[PDB]
Amino acid sequence: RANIQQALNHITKNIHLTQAQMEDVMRSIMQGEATEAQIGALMMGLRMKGESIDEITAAARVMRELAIKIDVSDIQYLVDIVGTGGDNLFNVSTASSFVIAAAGATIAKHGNRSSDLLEQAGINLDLDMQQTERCIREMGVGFLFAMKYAVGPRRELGIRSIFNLLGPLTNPAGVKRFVIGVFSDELCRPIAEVMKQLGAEHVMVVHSKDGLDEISLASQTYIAELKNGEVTEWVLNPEDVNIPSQTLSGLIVEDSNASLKLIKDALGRKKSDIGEKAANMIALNAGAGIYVSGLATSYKQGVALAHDIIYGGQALEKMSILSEFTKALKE
Amino acid sequence: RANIQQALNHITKNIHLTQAQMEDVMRSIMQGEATEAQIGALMMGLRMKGESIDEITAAARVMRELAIKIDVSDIQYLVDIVGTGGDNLFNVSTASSFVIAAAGATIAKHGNRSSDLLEQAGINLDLDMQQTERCIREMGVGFLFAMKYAVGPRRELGIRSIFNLLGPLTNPAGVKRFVIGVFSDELCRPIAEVMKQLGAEHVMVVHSKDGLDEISLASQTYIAELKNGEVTEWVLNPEDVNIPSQTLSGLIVEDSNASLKLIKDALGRKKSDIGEKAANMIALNAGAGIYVSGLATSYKQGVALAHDIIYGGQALEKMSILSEFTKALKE
Ligand SMILES: Nc1ccccc1C(=O)O
Ligand SMILES: Nc1ccccc1C(=O)O
Repeated sequence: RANIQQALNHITKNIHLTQAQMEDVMRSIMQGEATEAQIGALMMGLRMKGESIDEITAAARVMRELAIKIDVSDIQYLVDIVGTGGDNLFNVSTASSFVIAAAGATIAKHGNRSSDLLEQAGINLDLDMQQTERCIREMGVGFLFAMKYAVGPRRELGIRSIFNLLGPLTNPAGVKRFVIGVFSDELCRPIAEVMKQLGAEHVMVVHSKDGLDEISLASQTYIAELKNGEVTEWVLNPEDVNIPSQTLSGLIVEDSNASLKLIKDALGRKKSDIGEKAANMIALNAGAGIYVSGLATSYKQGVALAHDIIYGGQALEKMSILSEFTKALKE
Repeated sequence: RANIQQALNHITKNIHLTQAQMEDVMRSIMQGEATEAQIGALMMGLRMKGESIDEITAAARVMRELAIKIDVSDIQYLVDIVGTGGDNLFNVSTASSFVIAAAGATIAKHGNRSSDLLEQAGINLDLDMQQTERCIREMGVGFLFAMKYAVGPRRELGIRSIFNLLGPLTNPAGVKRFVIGVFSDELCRPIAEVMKQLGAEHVMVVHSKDGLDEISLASQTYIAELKNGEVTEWVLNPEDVNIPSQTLSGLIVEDSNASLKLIKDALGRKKSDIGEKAANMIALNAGAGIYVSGLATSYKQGVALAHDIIYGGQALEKMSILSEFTKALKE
């Protein structure tokens, strides 16, 4: 109790916690030793101070230990595409996952139980870890879904918090290459530095000017990139990779069925006008994944390859093939 | 729920709540409609943003409505001496209360259930509102003790918060003249402005450089003063009123009995060296009360009168007389 109260005191004085201190705190929360009021206070306080690199890294190490894991790190072109949650677009990252797989890379996608969409798409998620790893290894795409004590405070507060940050940072499959979306420009560099410390090889950390935790079709996107042990920052426009920047109109959906309908349009051979808009936003994001997986040697090249897959229809077939596979696994 | 989540969102963007918004929030908390996590978040977030004048005033109005009240505002030289809690000194304000009464002013002291000390001093606090008002009216001194839903979150977080600020601001007896201690220099002016808006006549809001929510014997004290409808800020040294500034050594106590022992020394005719130190700190604080009550026309004059009472022993007799009275009331 004293440790948490002490942590809260420092935070009000804008004093960052040490790795040691954050580790103890996150352990307590995970072990159920922190009160709901204390969890709410920690989330709010850390968010307003700004979570430091050490705070986030220490929290991530604690959560990773307490996760059921697999290890598919032997696979070449292994990548995860994952966001904190931003500021109701269709499921771009899930759509991108199939493009990435169809391109010849492998995605082990860490998700938050998207889940409804896959189910709508005839993809059985009632799968254990062993069955998920089979999807990853044999189909080039699997979906990883899962602490307990944070779920209530998170829904009640409704804010973006360190627990959002920790989602991307706790892939349980041994993935080392990532496209990570975050909910502010100032979190891009820090999260890249965290991923470095957790052993990552290549990551793009992104946040668009229009407030998305992904690369936007409508605005510029701020990038922090970890590559070859170093972190750089740069800015992206769709035009930089021969894609026109368009408004997000028609890309906001009401429910899971509308999202799947738009995605199948966007990934199919005969695209509508809004389908072509969706296809282009997917190309920008799937492109980042193809690039950081190592399969393409630049972002531009990755986007090109993505574009080829999206307009050729192969990603839509990868969807269908995964559906048949999962249904086969369940029998 | 949405209102609280919206409030929390604004607070993370350092956007102050409106009076209307804070009123709804505080109502929900008071009505039990806010979750513990949400209360913890609100306390932390408001503290780190800085509670605004409107936020504090609106919160105070809501709490005042939900209080059992009396009205002793007809009494001349009516004052309350009260603090937020600061950064373990003996009970200076309780000691000061008896000096203030013995000087001919009347104190209706809002306290937080100090309580143990009075009980140790043979003062029966098992009194209803009617019996307390009798103490105030007939003895010149009574002690007012009491929401439910904040007590847990407050103890768990351990931080100073808006609920500390609200204690001084919710006297239930109709008092209009105050010495209020706060836990930082930057809260002095704001709280004075709040008290103005709540209808106060004369208040000194104080915080010492050494971190006390009272006037220190050891350091300078920052003052924000509401007088004649206007707020001014000034700084105080003990020397300004012919009292030597001494360290707080010997004034920190371990328990209630040690506090009462020191107080009776400090208020008695034959004082020890530490008793004289305590007497002087009480003179500085009781002096402020005599001044803002209207009984003295300046702070310096108030301190002089306080000093006379403290060294003459009359405050110690006021203690004994209140003790006999309360014991008589209970029979
Ligand atoms: N944003 C996430 C991404 C992946 C897994 C969990 C989360 C989460 O918010 O809890
Ligand atoms: N500081 C106070 C002063 C008077 C009454 C209550 C309080 C309180 O903190 O709740």
